[PDB]
This record gives sequence, structure tokens and C-alpha cells, in this order.
Amino acid sequence: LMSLDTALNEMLSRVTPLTAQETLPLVQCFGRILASDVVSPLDVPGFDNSAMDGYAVRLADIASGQPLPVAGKSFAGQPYHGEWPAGTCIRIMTGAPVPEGCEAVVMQEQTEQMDNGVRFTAEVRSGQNIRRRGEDISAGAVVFPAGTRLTTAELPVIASLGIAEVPVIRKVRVALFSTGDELQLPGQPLGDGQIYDTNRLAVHLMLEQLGCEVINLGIIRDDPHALRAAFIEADSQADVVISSGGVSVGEADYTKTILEELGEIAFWKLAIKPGKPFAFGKLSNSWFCGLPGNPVSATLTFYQLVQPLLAKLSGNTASGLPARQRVRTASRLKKTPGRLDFQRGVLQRNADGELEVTTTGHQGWHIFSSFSLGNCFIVLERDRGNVEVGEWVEVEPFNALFG
Amino acid sequence: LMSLDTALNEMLSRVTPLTAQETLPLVQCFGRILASDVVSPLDVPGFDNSAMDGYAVRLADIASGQPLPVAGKSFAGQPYHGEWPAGTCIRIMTGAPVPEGCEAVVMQEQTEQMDNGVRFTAEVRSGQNIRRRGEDISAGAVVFPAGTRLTTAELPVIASLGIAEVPVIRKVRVALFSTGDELQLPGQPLGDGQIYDTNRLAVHLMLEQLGCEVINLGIIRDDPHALRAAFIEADSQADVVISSGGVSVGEADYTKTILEELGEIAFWKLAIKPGKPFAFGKLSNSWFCGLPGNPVSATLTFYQLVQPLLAKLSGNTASGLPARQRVRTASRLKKTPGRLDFQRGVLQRNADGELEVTTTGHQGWHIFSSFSLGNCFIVLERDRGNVEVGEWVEVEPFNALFG
Repeated sequence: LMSLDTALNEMLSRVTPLTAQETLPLVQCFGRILASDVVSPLDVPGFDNSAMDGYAVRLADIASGQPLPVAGKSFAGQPYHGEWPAGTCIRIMTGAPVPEGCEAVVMQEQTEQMDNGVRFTAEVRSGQNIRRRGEDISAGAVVFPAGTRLTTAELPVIASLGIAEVPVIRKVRVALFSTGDELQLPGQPLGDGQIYDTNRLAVHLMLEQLGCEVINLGIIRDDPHALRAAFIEADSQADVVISSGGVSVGEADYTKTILEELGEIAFWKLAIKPGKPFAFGKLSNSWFCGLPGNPVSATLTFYQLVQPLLAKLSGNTASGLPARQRVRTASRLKKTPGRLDFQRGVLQRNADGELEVTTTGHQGWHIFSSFSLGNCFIVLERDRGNVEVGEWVEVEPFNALFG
Repeated sequence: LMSLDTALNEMLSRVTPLTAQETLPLVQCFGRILASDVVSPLDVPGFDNSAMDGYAVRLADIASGQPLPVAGKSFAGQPYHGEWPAGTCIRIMTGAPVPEGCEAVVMQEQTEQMDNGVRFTAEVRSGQNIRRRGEDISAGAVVFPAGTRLTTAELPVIASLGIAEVPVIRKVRVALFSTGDELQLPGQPLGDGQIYDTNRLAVHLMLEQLGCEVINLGIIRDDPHALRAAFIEADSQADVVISSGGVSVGEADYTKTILEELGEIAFWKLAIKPGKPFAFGKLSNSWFCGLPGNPVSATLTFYQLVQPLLAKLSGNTASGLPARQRVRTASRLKKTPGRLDFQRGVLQRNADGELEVTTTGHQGWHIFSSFSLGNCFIVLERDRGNVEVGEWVEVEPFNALFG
């Protein structure tokens, strides 16, 4: 019934980003969200300097149309600090500080040289090949705004301005547990109708990879007291508590009564596939997400719903999900109207060098192998029925959470 | 003069992957390369179970054509072991062990309630909706091959089989340093012709994200003895040693003679841009890579050369670099034949929903911002000259190192 779009915007609208902060040395900042703007302490470049290697000149002497002899020279960090006789020109090398009153720079290949003067060529427009102090970054200006996810793209710039540490928002804290007498820990023996817990592992690797501090409270026993206890501990030290399975997502039962007792939880029926149910709301001091038991529904719900909510909590201003792109199917896809279907497929180059998707295989939720064989989702529009080789289709490549 | 493909091959062909290994639990394996085939020790599923919420039935009862009182139930972890006499059925939920004698399973929508049992409106085919023990993964099979980098995609399936630990190849150990009296640490004051070291930071951040154990020796002072000792130490506990700036990449000076004294170091001139010079060879017990001084060049060289070298060394069998795709330019590209040019550009969707690249701006190596403003490389073909709006062009999206 309810649409992904609707639920996303209902979730994100209620959430307020964190703002607690700490200050760390740059080498510890990868993935972290700058808490305040970074402002440039210095000019960059720090003085007007030469774009090309060649000759520094006064627009005056260029109308002499007569060789100009080299009075002197200015290199890397050995400026020309002297008299500039009229009718002459300076040899200059890139990164080198222009000389006092220089009006332009000419690449030497645009000026045939000589053994007694420098003969120029194509008119020398003013300012040409001069990089003006603060042209790249002007001191006092805003290099990188608050809310930016720091990376190799940004951290090295910050180091270049001489800054050793920046303020970042604290890592989001998420608490995590599963429940059900059916669940068994790995290495323990599979009882009667029992299965090994996988969703909690799955939710844990993703949280850790998205940068959160995880608090894994393990498998809670099937008891209303064990369970209340677990929520009280989860809520007291996370911004977010996640049930990777077993807690209710709609079906009437005792977990559903503990959840209704401990906060405002809505139970949504999303029009997605795989999946459907998903639980969400406020507890006392945290937000609650509850996932379906199905490994495929869980993984998927977490990735399209929780992932973006953690993004926002983190202070991050960019939406933290990859962009989609339009690509040709190379496989007949089965898709039934009514539902936004996140199938998995494989994005690869054809002979022509253009991009095409193939289905992974069966898209049923009774397996996990689609996540490995795949490398993206084929996001079939809600109303679309079947698709034939060659139709167009939106594709959303997986991120680092899946390889 | 030398080509990227060439050098890359020349590097990869010399390198042997590590095989030393260590055993960790799954929750610590994200990013790790699997050391030995994971072999499934059970069938999956572990027992015939229901694909649906519904009832277990038999074809003979179904055929009578009258309601079947529910003799009992089979849940998630409560497998029904009751009597199940003729003319009855067993309410059964998804994933529940089908009962003994069960010939089929119909879902809700094919079921209409009755006061004297349950009616079955739709046809019941033999075998239907019973996931059969072992149809997904069979015991003794190989689920994931050695060499497979573990991810969210695989680590849960591994837990699904009840394994708590796997052997993985030890992280590759890399040693990092720079040298030169003009290098200043961040926060310290800028001397006369000095600069803030930034390559080293950059390389440390990328290495850490690639999952390497980094050993960061800091700035080595310009002295033949301190530099030698720094090499001898890095070589004695790293598989790879990397100069992020300051050691010769060709140019004549004391760094070069040290290199030449301590290992077999080739000094390439690559036909790429930005950059050219790169340094590579074996020291006594480790590979050594030396990057150019310039920030844009060492980054680009690290990423296109050292990254793949680290991938192979790691044990990983997928070539660890993104794929390229063919895309149209919305920007005129300045390009000179002679050199494979890795420019920086912006991949975005246009109004028709098609992907296209713009330039980020100046492709000059005097600034680093193109890495920030960008989101890919426009890998311009070596012989190509300039490119006009509308031409096809190859693009290689930035990976997680740049966001």
C-alpha cells in the first residue's frame, strides 16, 4: 500500500541530525562529517606567479615589435628581485613569482628566440598566464562546508592549508539485536526447526561499514522480560536501535505489545519487492527500525530505508545512496504491477562498449546469492509489468557494502 | 614513452600473492580475501519447508472436496509432531518444517474458511510450494572459492551454513614515508621555501581504505644514513614500501644512489597525464613504489598503478579497479596526442535521462580540487587530440577512495 517515497520522506522529515562533535587528526577522518566549515588560513597561491614557462613582459615593449633581450630570471622559489630595464623581458618558469609590474607571460613556443633578443608573435593579451594570489583559495573563504563527508578528495587539501585537525560529528551509535527460539549461534548445533542467525551479522557489517558505532546485544531470548530489558539497554546508549529479526513488524504477538508499550511505532506495509512490512518510530531516546525476518527483505529494507536515515542522522548533507542510470536490459525480466521491484542484476559492457543489464537469475527471496552474483539493482517502476530484451530500465549500482 | 597497460602488466607479472593466512570470525572479515574455499557442511535448506503462509495438505483429502479441520500447526521453531489423521490439514507458516506425509502446500488466497474446517478453492499440484531440502546448496559443495573478497553479500551466507570463522589471507603490510627538508608537518609554521606534506597523508588514507596495514614512518630528514635506515626497516616488515615524495623518480641525487644500492629499481617514464615518472622494483624482501612529488600525479599514479598492485598481492582474484563506460561529452576537451590523459570530469544525468560528462575545469596539476569536484576520470585515448561536444568518450567513475 504505502510507497517507498512516502515512507522515506516520512522518516527523514522526523529526524534531526546529530551535532555533538569531536576533533580529530586528518588521518582519522575518512568518512567523517565535518561539523563546521573549514576556512582557509592562507592565500593559495600565495602570490601572483607564472602559468607557463617562457617570458615575463610589459605590454609597452611588445609594440616595439623588436627583440626584447633577457634582463634577468625568476624560477620556482628564486624570484627576480631587481631593476627591470625598459625594452627587456624576463625568462620565467611555471610556479615562479612574476616580477614587479609584469603585465603578461608568453609561452616560449609562441615566441621564436634569437642570440640577441626575444622576438614575439601572437598578440599578448593582458594578464595572460598569470595566476593571481588567492585565485584558487582566498584566505578567509570557505573551502569545505559543514556537512561534507571527508575523503581523499578533501583531507589532502585541508592538510595543504596547514590544518592538523578538524571538528567532525560524532559517529552515530546504533544498537542491534535479533530474537527467536529458532535462532542459533554459529558453531552451536542446529536443533529441530532451527536456523543460524544471518540478518544480525548482515546488519552489523553494514553499520560498521557505514561508519557507525555498533552495539550488538546478540540474540535475545523469547521472553517479554528478556525483551524489555534489551530495549531499555539499547535505547539508553544508541541514537538508533535496530531489530534484525524476530520483533514484530505487524503480526499480533507479545513483542508487538512491548514495542507499543515503549514508544510510538508505526507498522508500514511498503509497496516494494522483495519485502513489504517494516516497523519504525520513536522510543524514549532513540529511533527504532524493525526489519522483516526474511534475509532478502531485511537486507533490502535496511539498504533503502535505514541507510538513508543514518546518513541524515550523521550530519551528512549529500544523500547517501548511489545515483541511478538508464540502461538497456539484455534479459526478459518478470515483474508484476502493483509493486516497486528491486531486482538484482549484473551491469556489464557489451561489444559496443555501452552498458547493459542481465538478470542475476531467479529473483525469489528464498535465496541470498543474488547479492553476490549481482552488482546492482534493476529498479522496476511500480506500475510496470514484464520487460523484454532491449527495453530501457533504471539501474542502481551497489555500493561498497556489497563489493 | 612507456604505456600504462605495459607498465601495469610488467608490475603485475612479477608479483606473487600472499598466502600467509589467519583465522577470524565473520564479523571482522569485511573486505578480507578468503584463503581457502568455503565448503558447505549441510544442505540448504536443511529440511523440506513451506514456501508460504497456508496449510499443509494431501491430494487425497483435497480431492474429497470438503473442509479439512486443522489438526495442528507448524511454526518457525515449532515443528508439528502430532497425529494428523485423514481428512485434516496442518496450518503452516513460511519456513516451517513441512509435516511428515505432507504432499503439498496451498497459500491463503486459495483457501476459504469454513465452520467445519477449511475449503480449498484452487487446484493443488503435486509437490507445490514445498521448498525441498537441498535445492539451493548441497552438502560438500563449494559455496565461495578461495580468492573471494568477503562482503555483505557472502558473509551472511557463510553464517547461514553455521560457520563462525574462516581463514583469510593476512592484510598486506605497506610502509610509507617521505623525505626532504622543505616538508613541514601540519600545524608547524611554514619556513621559507617550504610546503605542507600532503601526498603522505593521501596515500595513508587510501591504503587504509584498501584494507592494508599501514606503517607510516613520517618525514625522513635529508641524510643518506637516516634514509637508508628507513628503507632497511620498511623493507624488513612490509611487503610493499612506498615513497610518497622526495625519493628520486629519475632525477640524479643521493636518494637515487641509495635506491640503486638497496634494490633493483627501474625508473619509468609513462605516457600518461598528469605525470610521467614513476619508480618500481624489488628491494631485498618487498616491492617498492616511488611516486612523483606533485599531488595530482602521485594520486593518479597511486590509484592506477599501486592500487591494482595491492589488489593482486592481497590474494584477491577480481581486478580491483572500477570498470569504464562509454559516454557523451557535454564539454569540449583539450587534449594533446602523445599521452593517455586521465582528466577529471563530472558524470551526471541530463533531461533525457542519459549519462554525460562535463569537465571539472582546469586539468592542470597545480590544484587538487578537481578530485573533489569530480566524480570520474575521462580516460582520453593516447593518440586522440581534442574532443568536441557530442563525441563518445570513455569514463571511469571514482571509487570509494574519493567518495
